[PDB]
Amino acid sequence: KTHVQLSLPVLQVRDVLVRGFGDSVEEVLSEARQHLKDGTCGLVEVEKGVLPQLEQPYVFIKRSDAAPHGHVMVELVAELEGIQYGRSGETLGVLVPHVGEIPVAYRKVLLRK
Repeated sequence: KTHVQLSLPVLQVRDVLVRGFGDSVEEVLSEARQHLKDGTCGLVEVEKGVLPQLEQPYVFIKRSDAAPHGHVMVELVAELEGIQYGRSGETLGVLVPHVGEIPVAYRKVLLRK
C-alpha cells in the first residue's frame, strides 16, 4: 500500500534514550522508515528547546494533505544544518527511535510509504 495507518507514541524529549536515527540525511530517512514499518518509532512534539536536545540530522513528519479514519496524512522531511530534504506541510513532530519509553499520548497518522 502507498499509505499505512500508524499510531505513533508521543514521547517527552527528556525521556528519549536514542536521540536520532543516524549520521546522514539518507541514513536517518532510511532508519525512520524502517522503524515506522517495525512499530519502533516515537514522535516528539516540537516546542522551544526541543530540537537542541535531539541529534541532527532530524526527521520530521509533516502534514501532506487536509484525514482518513482520524489519521492525518504525513510524509517524511529530513533537516541538517538548516537545510530540509523534502517539501511538505506543518510539522506534527520529530521522529526518534522508541526503545520502551512511556508515551504521554498517541498521534494517528497515515504515512505516505
